[PDB]
Parts: sequence; C-alpha cells; structure tokens
Amino acid sequence: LFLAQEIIRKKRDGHALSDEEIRFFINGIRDNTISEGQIAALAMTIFFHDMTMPERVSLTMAMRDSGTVLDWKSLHLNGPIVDKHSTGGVGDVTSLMLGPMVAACGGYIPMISGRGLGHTGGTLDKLESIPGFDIFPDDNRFREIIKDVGVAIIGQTSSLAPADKRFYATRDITATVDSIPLITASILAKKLAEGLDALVMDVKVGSGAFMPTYELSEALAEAIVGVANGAGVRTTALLTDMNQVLASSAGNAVEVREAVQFLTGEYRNPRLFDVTMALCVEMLISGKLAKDDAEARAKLQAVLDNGKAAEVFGRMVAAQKGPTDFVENYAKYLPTAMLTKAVYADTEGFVSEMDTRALGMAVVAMGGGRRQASDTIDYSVGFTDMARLGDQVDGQRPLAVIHAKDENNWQEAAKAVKAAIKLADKAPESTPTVYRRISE
Amino acid sequence: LFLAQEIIRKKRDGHALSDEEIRFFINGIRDNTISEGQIAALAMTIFFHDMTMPERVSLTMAMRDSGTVLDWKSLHLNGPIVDKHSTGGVGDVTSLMLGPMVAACGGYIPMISGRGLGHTGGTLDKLESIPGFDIFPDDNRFREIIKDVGVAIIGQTSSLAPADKRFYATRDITATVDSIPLITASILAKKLAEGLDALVMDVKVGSGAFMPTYELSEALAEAIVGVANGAGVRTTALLTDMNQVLASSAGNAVEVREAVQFLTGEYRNPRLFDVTMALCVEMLISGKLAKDDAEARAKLQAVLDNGKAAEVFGRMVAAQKGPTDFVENYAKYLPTAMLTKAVYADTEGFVSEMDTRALGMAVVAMGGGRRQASDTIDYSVGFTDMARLGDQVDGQRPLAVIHAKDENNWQEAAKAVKAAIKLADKAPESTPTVYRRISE
Ligand SMILES: N=[N+]=N[C@H]1[C@@H](F)[C@H](n2ccc(=O)[nH]c2=O)O[C@@H]1CO
Ligand SMILES: N=[N+]=N[C@H]1[C@@H](F)[C@H](n2ccc(=O)[nH]c2=O)O[C@@H]1CO
Repeated sequence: LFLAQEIIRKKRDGHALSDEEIRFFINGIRDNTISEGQIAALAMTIFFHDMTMPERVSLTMAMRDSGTVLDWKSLHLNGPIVDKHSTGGVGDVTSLMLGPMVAACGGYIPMISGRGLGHTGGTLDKLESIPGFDIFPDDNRFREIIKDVGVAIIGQTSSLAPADKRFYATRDITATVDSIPLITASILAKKLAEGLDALVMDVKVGSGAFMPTYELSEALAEAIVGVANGAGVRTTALLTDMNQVLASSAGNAVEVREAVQFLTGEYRNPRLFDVTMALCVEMLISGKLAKDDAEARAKLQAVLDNGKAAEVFGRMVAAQKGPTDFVENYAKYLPTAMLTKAVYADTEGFVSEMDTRALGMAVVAMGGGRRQASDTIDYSVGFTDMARLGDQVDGQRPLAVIHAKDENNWQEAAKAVKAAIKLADKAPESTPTVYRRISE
Repeated sequence: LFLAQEIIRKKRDGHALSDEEIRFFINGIRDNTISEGQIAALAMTIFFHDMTMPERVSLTMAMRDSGTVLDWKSLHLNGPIVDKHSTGGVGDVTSLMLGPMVAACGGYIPMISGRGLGHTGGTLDKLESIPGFDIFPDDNRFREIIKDVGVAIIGQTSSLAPADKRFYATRDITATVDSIPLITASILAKKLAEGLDALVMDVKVGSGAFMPTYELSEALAEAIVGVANGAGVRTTALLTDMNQVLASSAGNAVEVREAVQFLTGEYRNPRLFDVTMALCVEMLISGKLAKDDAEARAKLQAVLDNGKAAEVFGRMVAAQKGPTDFVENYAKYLPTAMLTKAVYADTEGFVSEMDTRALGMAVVAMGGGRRQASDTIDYSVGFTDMARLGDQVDGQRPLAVIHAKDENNWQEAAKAVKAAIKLADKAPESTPTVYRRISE
C-alpha cells in the first residue's frame, strides 16, 4: 500500500510513513521493483525530514525481515547469543579479542562483520590475512562452529538483510550515508538478523570517527539503543575515543599479530585494553552472564589469565579453516612486508594531534585497503609501534614503524604519517577512552 | 569539477552550485556517466533548497547546450523566430491556430511540442489524428517547411536537449516534477534550443492546471520570463484560466476539428479565442511585428478574416505529409467515433464547478490518452459541445456530447463527466480568461 512514488511524495512533504508503506518500499528494494532513483529520492527525503521512532523501528524491522534471520533456540545452547558492532576506526581490532573473551565466559557470538570502508579497517579483511581463513562458511557449518567454539566471524551472505545491499549501495553514491535513521536501520538490520539476545554498540567519537561531533555520535548511539531494545535485544552503547589509533598497529596482518599478542599477554595496548574490556563487560551484563561490572571484569580477566580466551581464538581460526597451530605459530603464517622501517618526526616534541582519518587513508594508499571494490589488498602493509598522544618523540621514539610492499611505497607512507601528526612543546590534556554508556 | 556525489552533497547542505558544477552534472546525465540515483538525489536537494537565479540560468543553459541547438540566421528569413509554450490543460488547442496566425503575420514558428501527459492533452497527439501528418521530419526538411510555410509543429528528436530526457524521466518517478527551477529548466532547455528571437509562455491557473495555486503559477511564470530574457530571447508570460475546458472540445480529432472551424470562422469558442489572441499578441509585440496591442490585434484579426491563417494551416498540414485538401475536406479524414451521444445532467441548473483534472482523466480512460507510454490512442474519442461555467443545463442543453469507441466505454465516460461537474441554482462569478501578463 502501495505506490513507490506516492510514498516518496508523502515523505517529501513531511508526513510520517506507516509501517505498511515502509515494509512495501523495503520489499520493492529487495525484489528490484523499486529503482535506484526511487531509493535515492526516499533516502534524501529521510535526510531532510528525519524519521520518528515508530518510523525508525519500522525501517529497521523491514530491512531485518527482508532476508534470512538466524535462530539459535533449536541448538539448545546454554548461554546467551550476544554480539558487538563498531562504527569503525583505525586500529579498531577489538572484535578479534572480544569474541573469544566473551565465548570463553559462556556467550555465543555469531559475528557478521564487514570489510574496510573509506578510511577505516575491516575485521573481515584483517582475518583474511590468515591463510585459509574462511569468512563464508555454509549455514550449517556456521551453526556447527558457534555450537562447538562459541564464536565465528563471517561476512554478510546474499540472503542476509538483502534490502540493505541496494539501499547502502545507493546511499554511498548519493550523499545519503550521513543520516541517523538510515545508519541505525542499516546497522541493526544486519545485527538483528543474527537472532541475538544481547548487543553492544561501539560508537566512535573524534577525528577517526564517522559522526562529525560528539553530540551526533551520542544521538546515533541513542537511536541504535532505542531500536534494538524495542526488538527485545538487550542493548547498550559505549561512546569511545578515535582521536588516535586505538591499537598500536593499523593494517591487516599487523593487527592480527597485535590481537594474538594481546590474548597471550605478550603486549596489551592500554587504551585498546580499556575499550575491549568495557565492551566485553556490556556483553556479559546484558547477556546475564554477570550481575555487575566488577564480576564481569573478574570473569574476563580470568579467561585472559588462564589462556582460555587465546585457546578459543585458536579454535575459531582452526574451525574457519585457518591453521590448527595459528596462535603458537602465527609468525610463519602472517605475511611479512618487503620493507619495514621506522618513520621519525622532523622535530622533537610531544605527540599532540593525530588526524586519524588521514592515517587510515595512508594505509589505504599503501595498498592495505581499497579505493574501489575490485582493489586487491596487500595484507602485510601498515603501521606498528604507533606513537600515542602525549608520547615524547625523538631519535629514540619514532612516530610509527611502517611496513611497506616496496621502497617507493614506504616514502609515500612516511610523508603521510608525518603530515597527519602534530607535535607540541607540551603533552595534550588526557581524554577518556570511554566517554559514556547509553542504555535503554 | 567534478564529482557527482560531491555536487549532490554541496547542494544537500544548502550551498549554491557553480556554473561549472552544474554543467559537469548535466553533461554526466547526457553521457550516462551519472546514475539514476544521482539524478534523483540532486533533484530532491533542489526540491528542498531551491535554486538562486544564477543557478536556474546555469541549469537551463547547460540543458539547452546538451544537444542540438537550431540556428535560423543562415536562411536569411525576413521575420522573427518566435514560439509559444503552454503548461498544458484540457481543450488547450491554441497552438493549432496560433502557429498559423502568427506565421500569416510574418513570424517563423519552429514549434517543438509534446504528447499528452497525466491528465492533459498533447498537441502532437492531436496532430497525429490527421492521416499522414509527420511530427518527425528530418532536419533539412524541417528547415524547408519553416522557410516555405512559416510554421511546423514537431516532436523532440533524440538530439534535442538530451539531458532533459533522463532528467524528466527520473523526476516523473521520484516526486521531483513539482519544482519551479526544474520545470523552468526543462521547459526552456527545449524551447531555447529552437534558436528563438521571442517566446510567449502560457502558464495555466486553476483545477486543470499543474501548479496548485495562483501564486505558484505566478512564481513559475516569473522564473521562466527571467531565465529566457537573460538568454536574449524576448519573453513574456500570460497566466490563463484552466477552471474549465478551454475549447468546446477535448480529445484529438475533435480538437483538430475545432481548430479548423475556428480558422475558417464557422465557430469560435470565445474563451479559446481570447486566450489564443492574447498569446498571439505577445508574440507579435515581442517579435517586433507590431508596436502595440491594438496594432497586433488588427493584424491577427485580418489574417483570420481574409482566410490567410486557415491557408497557412492547410499548407503546414500538407508540408508535414497530411492531405493537401485537409482544410476543405477534414470531415472525411478525421476519424469518427463508434458512438456519439449527449450526456445530460441529472438535475436542472447552472454549471457551477468543473473539475478539469477529472475531465482530462475521463478522456484518458476513454482511450483518448495514455496511462503508460506504450498505450495506443483512439483518435476519435473525447468530448464536444462542452457546457461552460454559467450555462443553464436541462433537457435541451447537455453537459457534453461524448464520442466513444463502443457503448460500454460511453457509459463510463458519462458517469465521469457527471461526477466532475457541479450544478448550482445561480451562475458562478465571472473570472478573467487572462489573469495577468508577466514581462522582464
Ligand atoms: N557511524 N556511522 N556511519 C558509518 C557506518 F555506520 C555506515 N554504514 C556502514 C556500512 C553499512 O552497511 N551501512 C551503514 O550505514 O556508513 C558510515 C561509513 O562507514
Ligand atoms: N507547470 N508545470 N509542470 C508540468 C510541466 F511543465 C512539467 N514538464 C513537462 C514536460 C517536460 O518535459 N518537462 C517538464 O518539466 O511537468 C508538469 C506536468 O506536465
């Protein structure tokens, strides 16, 4: 009910759309009876007029319902189905440790993640640095892995929230990505199709974040929390910092290396630790695996300390067709770059500003990400040993160590790193890694 | 300069587009490098933010320049190149008499017209009721006809303002038709491609008009007048009445019959006469064929009275491959409907309201217009003997005479005519046929 153009006109003129109208439109997107022009027109009317809560809910549920929705009840698991999503960043590798940590604490994490977009890394691309790792197991194999290991990290198959495929593709060429209702519906259509009991959302704040201001990061978090809880998925959001690289590394193989060393306790970037732990705590509390923050933290620290989280990661890698000895032998499997060399600042001083969007784009330019979908990734390139805001840099502390595919590439990356970072004669003021928590 | 999505974003965020940006976008439409989604997105940003005068000018000129632009200088004609456009209506047959009248007064009228759209008739469809009449002469033949006869009425060929083809096609499925800058640019891209010295625009007001209110009809007229004069084409606009059928007939063959009888002086609907004459007067004054209204009217009345206008019409029909004896023998050439029968009102009274949009749609439903582009027209169907507002109707005066293709069709049309017309115990207040004139 019923006309695409009539629905566009209704929204254009500032009226709220009914659930029936929204479901009709989303169905028409799925079955290719509504054209790209019509999708773009509706998207733009939503950019201008926004959507009320009932509209946002309707849009999200219609997109979720446009394809396969997973259900876990019939496996009779003894734990909650729980997951995490991030808006994306640079060195945002939390999922590689968070999935195994929460699984080791009794959760089940059917994580449908994504490839890199724009300036941000993608969990699936990082995982594809592991030889043999399969992000596309078949339906029954995915179920087997979740049952046996407790976590798997996979791509979106053609049958999951298919209406979002054309919707996002159109948004991304028509300047209609940047809309809270559209983002909310797109994110949740995919995550709610996982058949969750609980969810935590990591919404980034800062120069490496998508939303341009703290207040808009906050509004997005509020929308996602509202919609997901309405669907009976216990959901909270954390607003977290992306004013510098989160991990000590940015790339693909380099970030997998960081995740393994974090799980084994060789090295833990403290900011990456704080965000990872905070997100895991939300998942345990919302999933009813812990009653409070202190209990949740104790459980999560225990699975790090006793090696259980690292073991779950190893089992996940093996289940998804990576090597069976990956945790112990990662160094032989992860590809090494042709040239690895530190980049030093031109002057002595404290790291004061870091344009994290520019750092992300430097990794793309190195071949560690894509400018078009057909682009091929070099899995070895990127940054390690990232200087942090407030670090004193000199001849003994570089800005970063650059891993490059050849020497010409290295020079371009070094210029970009230097250009993205400002030094000052004093360290900048501290900022929290987690600014705040949003609940129903 | 340069990015389609960047241009959409700029307009989305309320900035004015440069001439360079607008020309780039219109070129991208023409060469199919800018997608339907991107066209729809831009169109919707223009719906919301409008366009300044420089933007409206840039958009119009870019669309005009996207294809062939005619030039008449090289034929060394001794008269102005002048034309008329109407927003459309029901019984809006003025062009069939206006072209020949102005040609008989020394103007040259290269009229690129259109088919019916929505509820309104189309000059090209009316002309295609004349057997053999060719709305698509080749370029050199069109030039020959203009030189020899002074007027021809033709369709838009694939090479004329081609950017408008995809632009209008997208607007018409995305609720972005109803935008003054977009309408202005679309109308003028085609008319200015005719290589005009002068132009008159007929913008309709009322229930059969496109713009929903008098004030918006006025704003549209002002935009068209502003843009066209800026391009060095001396342009004025008349706001004219479409609160009832303008001619005494609505359809295709029936309206051609009315045009011939008007030219020969058998019968002249006075309202149709007033609008036709007023538009012709604008063309003579703007084309410098007359210095004032009284002189213009005298010249136009003379070519009616001496048979010269009717002769030009006959010569135009013959030149465009219709019959050589069409004026004298039209009755044998124009197709007759299967059933012609008057429809009487259910009660006695004065014709008080006539929903002219509904009357137009009744003609479409009869098969006299199209609901989809592939629809085939029955050229014989429609209305004649239309009652006018303020007419007393009874057993001796029907609401209309309906020409139908079979009897089932007739009954449906009779119901629709009765439904579209309200009677009252008193005649409604007079309204002008021409509300006002807009000049630079
Ligand atoms: N916050 N935020 N927005 C980012 C993300 F949330 C949003 N996005 C990504 C992928 C997707 O499928 N749907 C979708 O809506 O686009 C932005 C760029 O990545
Ligand atoms: N006034 N007005 N608007 C009418 C007309 F001016 C406008 N229109 C028609 C044809 C076209 O090619 N371009 C174009 O813009 O669409 C409306 C429906 O016919």
